[PDB]
Amino acid sequence: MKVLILEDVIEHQVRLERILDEISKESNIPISYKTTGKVREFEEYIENDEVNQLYFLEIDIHGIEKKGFEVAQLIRHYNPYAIIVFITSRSEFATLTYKYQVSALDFVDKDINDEMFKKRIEQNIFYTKSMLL
Amino acid sequence: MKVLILEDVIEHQVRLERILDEISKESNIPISYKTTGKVREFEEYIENDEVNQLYFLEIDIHGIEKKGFEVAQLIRHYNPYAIIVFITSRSEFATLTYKYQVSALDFVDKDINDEMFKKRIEQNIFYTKSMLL
Repeated sequence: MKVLILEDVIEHQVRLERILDEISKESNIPISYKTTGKVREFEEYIENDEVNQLYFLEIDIHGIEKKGFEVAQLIRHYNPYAIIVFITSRSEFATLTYKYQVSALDFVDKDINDEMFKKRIEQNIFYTKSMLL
Repeated sequence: MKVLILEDVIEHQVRLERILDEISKESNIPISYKTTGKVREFEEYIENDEVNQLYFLEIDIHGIEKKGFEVAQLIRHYNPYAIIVFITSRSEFATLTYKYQVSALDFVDKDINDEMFKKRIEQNIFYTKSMLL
């Protein structure tokens, strides 16, 4: 399965990509991820290719909070079958996902511990595989 | 466009159904709907026909709260494409929807005035509209 990540902060990118690898070995699931903090580069991966199934978006991006929400709408448009998952530290945005009419599978707080963080990343990947028939 | 409503309180049934008629005449959209307050009766429609694109679910039902979530999971299972929006008076459940791995489009609070409540339902109607191309 292919995964796209919107993250402009490296340390969270590596925390996630590291975990995506662990699940790929433990659970034995072929996972290939792409991460960028460049909104334009990320969008090229949406419009120009409808192949990805899972998306990890950070909301607050380059001084523009809710930019992830906007980019999420773009995913839902160019790929209505896309599984959108939010990874952010702005916990107060949890109830704001519905306004942008995205249908997020999950909303993960970055602040939670690594064990449970890896757990909820696992759950979103498992959900993805099952939904891949 | 066919809409499935799950609501155990009669007053809220009419309130929603009025709006569905008003949206239907005002913005000129043919909308046909079925309503019930019984889970098994509601499953009949689901576990039978999935022409239903839109599902308006209450969550607190007959003393059993979080029941709407259970029905929604069934809806999500039988129909991945299914649009699921919650209409509950329980605000605290707005963040819980993710746990049940439903991809709820919206989460509508009942306690708001009828003016904006209609605007809320509109949004979900016009979304399903655009999704039906």
